[PDB]
Amino acid sequence: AMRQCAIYGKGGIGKSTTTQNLVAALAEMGKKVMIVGCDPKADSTRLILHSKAQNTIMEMAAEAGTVEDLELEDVLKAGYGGVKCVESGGPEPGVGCAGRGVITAINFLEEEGAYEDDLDFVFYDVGDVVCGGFAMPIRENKAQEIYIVCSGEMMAMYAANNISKGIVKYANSGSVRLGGLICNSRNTDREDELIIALANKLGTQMIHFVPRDNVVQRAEIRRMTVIEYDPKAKQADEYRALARKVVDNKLLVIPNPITMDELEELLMEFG
Ligand SMILES: Nc1ncnc2c1ncn2[C@@H]1O[C@H](COP(=O)(O)OP(=O)(O)OP(=O)(O)O)[C@@H](O)[C@H]1O
Ligand SMILES: [Mg+2]
Repeated sequence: AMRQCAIYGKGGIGKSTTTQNLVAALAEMGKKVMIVGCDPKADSTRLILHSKAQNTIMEMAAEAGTVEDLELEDVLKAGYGGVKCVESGGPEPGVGCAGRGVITAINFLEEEGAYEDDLDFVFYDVGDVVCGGFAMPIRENKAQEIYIVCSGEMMAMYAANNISKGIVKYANSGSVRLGGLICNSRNTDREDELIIALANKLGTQMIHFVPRDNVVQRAEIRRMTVIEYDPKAKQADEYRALARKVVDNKLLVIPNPITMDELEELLMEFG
């Protein structure tokens, strides 16, 4: 049955490249997936759809000026490995905040019957907060699992710890949990020991260390994932091991965050 996962983490650390490459690896082995992009600039489905950008629900509900008058085939397009793609977007030419844009997007999907019988995973590519609008990708009938993409810097780790605070302070005792820390590389073999040390302190795991490799940039100027553009690359096998690890994961925790006194100690021990 449908496991609903959501990717959180800091700005610019690699959530949409890790999400799309993980999903491509999942589709390659047989899993049936839907990516729902929860970012104002539609860029969560480009490497799967080979699109310039996908046409958002919030640019087909203000364009068509609807209330309840829009079709699912106009926002759910299939791409590589048969992955289904939805793009929420913001009121990006309009006015306001995103957040709520995700709410009037997975409610649309629910109403239009997008969550079908043979779907294995639904990945939401959200942002930096498990609060309100951006947390209804985590509500009662929604995502059970959260994976935080982070790295060796102070601000990526601080973001992981604060997202983790938002997960313990998820509304009422339903069941939104932390599945692990995906470390997206930036240094060498001391950075992985830093993320493992934070993870053990939060009560999770570093479910995979993703290397920094230029094939990623080569694949995406060509609008693809590394699994599609270059299946035999060592990096492709990195997202397939992350994909295997997420598929077998049974360590959904209710995290135990550290104080800023403690994160500074960990960071001081390293850089
Ligand atoms: N493993 C990697 N190897 C090489 N480059 C990478 C890797 N992971 C991410 N990148 C690159 O670093 C950048 C970060 O990726 P991306 O923009 O998808 O992160 P993001 O957190 O989703 O961004 P945002 O905060 O805007 O939502 C991109 O330019 C991407 O190509
Ligand atoms: Mg992104």
